[PDB]
Amino acid sequence: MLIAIEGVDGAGKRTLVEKLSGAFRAAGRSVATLAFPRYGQSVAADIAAEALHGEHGDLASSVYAMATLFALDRAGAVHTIQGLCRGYDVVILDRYVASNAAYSAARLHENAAGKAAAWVQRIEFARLGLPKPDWQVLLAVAELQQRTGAVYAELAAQGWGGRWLVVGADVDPGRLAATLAPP
Ligand SMILES: CCCc1cc2[nH]c(=O)ccc2c(C)n1
Repeated sequence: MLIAIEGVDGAGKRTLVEKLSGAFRAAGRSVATLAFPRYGQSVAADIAAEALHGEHGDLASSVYAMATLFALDRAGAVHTIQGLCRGYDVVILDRYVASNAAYSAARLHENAAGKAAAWVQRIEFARLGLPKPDWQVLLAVAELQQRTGAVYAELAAQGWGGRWLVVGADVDPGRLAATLAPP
């Protein structure tokens, strides 16, 4: 069971990941968690973030270049993710492929139906073979942040990459857990 937690609010997602983990473990399930990008473990992620902040020449002049680097990080985790799914009942990912679609589309001033999102879907899911999540959970509601939120919500509405669930900060974790993996 592979669950991706998505959204624009990082502190909010983290708290959600942890409380969801606790709900599943209260039910007696084994849970592993993994956050993307894997800053500090993946040199591709690190380069991408550094570039975004002005390093590595003109790299951040291209939104695709940076999406590609985040995609390669995830590609380097395909094996780790499969191992986690064998070893554990529930694998929760704090941000995953939809994130790359939403942020990239937002930086390009595109929406969910545009070139960048479609490209992320082919590159990460078809070409690199990243496992499709069983659930993508959007934790809903800074011009960028807002644009990204909007792309996220369109992606959720279209069932991009699989089945979605949209929730607020008020969500009860045990209630969400029960919706996600009903006993
Ligand atoms: C930097 C260019 C657009 C972009 C792509 C991203 N992809 C991811 O997988 C995770 C985060 C992320 C962010 C913040 N921004």
